[PDB]
Amino acid sequence: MESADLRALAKHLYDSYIKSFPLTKAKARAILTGKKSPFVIYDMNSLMMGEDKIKFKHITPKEVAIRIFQGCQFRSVEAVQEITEYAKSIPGFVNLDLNDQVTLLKYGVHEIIYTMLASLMNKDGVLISEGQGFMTREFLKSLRKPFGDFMEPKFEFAVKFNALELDDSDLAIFIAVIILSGDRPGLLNVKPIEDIQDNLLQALELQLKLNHPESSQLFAKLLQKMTDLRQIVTEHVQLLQVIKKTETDMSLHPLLQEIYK
Amino acid sequence: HMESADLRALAKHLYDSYIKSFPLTKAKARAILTGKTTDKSPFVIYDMNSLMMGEDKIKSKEVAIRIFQGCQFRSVEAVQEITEYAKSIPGFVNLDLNDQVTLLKYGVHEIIYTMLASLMNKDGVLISEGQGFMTREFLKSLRKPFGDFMEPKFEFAVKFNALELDDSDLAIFIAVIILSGDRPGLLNVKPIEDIQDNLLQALELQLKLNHPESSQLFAKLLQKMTDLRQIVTEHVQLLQVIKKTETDMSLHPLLQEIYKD
Ligand SMILES: O=C(O)c1ccc(-c2nn(C(=O)c3c(Cl)cccc3C(F)(F)F)c3c(Cl)cccc23)c(OCc2ccccc2)c1
Repeated sequence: MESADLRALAKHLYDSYIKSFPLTKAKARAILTGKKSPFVIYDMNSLMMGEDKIKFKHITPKEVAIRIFQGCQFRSVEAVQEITEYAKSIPGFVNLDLNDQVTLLKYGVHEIIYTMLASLMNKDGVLISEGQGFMTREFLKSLRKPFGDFMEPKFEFAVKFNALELDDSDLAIFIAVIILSGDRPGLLNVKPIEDIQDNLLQALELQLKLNHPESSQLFAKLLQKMTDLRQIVTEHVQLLQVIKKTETDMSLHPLLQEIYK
Repeated sequence: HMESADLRALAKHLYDSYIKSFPLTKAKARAILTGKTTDKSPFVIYDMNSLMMGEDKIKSKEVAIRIFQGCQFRSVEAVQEITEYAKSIPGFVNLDLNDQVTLLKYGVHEIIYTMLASLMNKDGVLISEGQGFMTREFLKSLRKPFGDFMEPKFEFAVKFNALELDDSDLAIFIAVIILSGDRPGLLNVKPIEDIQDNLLQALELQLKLNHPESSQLFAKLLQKMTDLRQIVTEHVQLLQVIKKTETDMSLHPLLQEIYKD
């Protein structure tokens, strides 16, 4: 493609990413740096006041560590719908075979959730409830049994990912590249998927050169992070399996379990 | 950032050392696999008896063990060749000694799988410096856990080989793998990443010049570094099962130290 068309595609994706995701990285950073303060959850008593005052919707029908864990599952289900609507704006995506559309979303949403979660994280905690709350890393890491070790890998990835200093216009193309992965299992027609991904990679490459001209081989370094994502997603799955087979206090209402499947 | 002419100089340096360090290149393997040559034809091992005849021609334990022990023997040789190659990568021997060890520990296996693909097609793999060829089917029919040992290698190779890299491409790709700054336990990540930036620039220009019609081959090749990380993980878990089941079987010290942690 011609440079001018790559810029058009980049601009198209940025506008749609703004409409699909309510809390952007730009806004989240304004909150985290200190540049209406968020309510801070740093221990058991401040958690209690937070749901009493802000009323986090990932709450009400239990042990605290379980309630927090399920809260992360609730938000993840919300995010899937936001990612799904974004994918529809990627040129060519809705023209793919319907089963392949479903397959790309199924295997891609986990990598995108971790990616975008880094936008809401710093080394000390994570924004919640569209940025109205902030949950400290320490409070999370101090949850009992396997739950303490659940959130820490996310922070460790986020600290390293954020060192790249990407902005929302970079991330919108990066997220698109992840969705159009031609190596997802069960794809019926790989060729148009890889054809779209080639366009997106060209647009990401030019975007990074123009937006970060002093950041040598940022393109390559960002592609290398797709290894960190694939690796952390697999660990996540293994962590769930261990919770499912050991924690008898996890059962929800059957309808809820279905929503959260 | 480097000038184009210096990047070409580095590509030629690395290709030259790759030829000096690895006796069986992809170019040689392909000439043997393609055929049409009476002087380079391999003896083919496809079952028990042809294996028995093979030892008389190419030149008391169970078959699956003898084959398995054969692969670890060749792996130790490959580690040796890979170590000699790394010493030629500009800047590598100037790094902190512990980091030199660390880069090799985590990198040798990803490189072994990469170069093993050169010796592979969908039906089998060259052995004994290309004098032999062992079919995929024969490997997959080996008993116990050994049958499933090589098939993941074959599955990766078929996709990696579709990229159609030649030895001059692979020489830079292998160098990029070795100089990974995200290896666990590295003491000085920054000097490793400066070297890799140079290597990534050299790979980018090499791929553009040697494959001008292969759009985004650079990006596609980097995404393959993801398939490598996952295949190493499977391998390590397969070994562990064998260590705890075949208590009379032993690894080479070099291999033992690599897999520790
Ligand atoms: O607003 C967002 O964009 C947002 C996106 C992701 C999470 C979040 N997901 N998450 C997972 O575990 C996870 C992941 Cl990464 C990928 C796939 C699936 C899951 C699943 F289902 F297991 F939940 C997290 C962990 Cl472990 C620690 C911190 C955050 C997360 C998020 O949390 C906000 C939050 C809400 C309530 C209480 C505390 C924090 C917000």
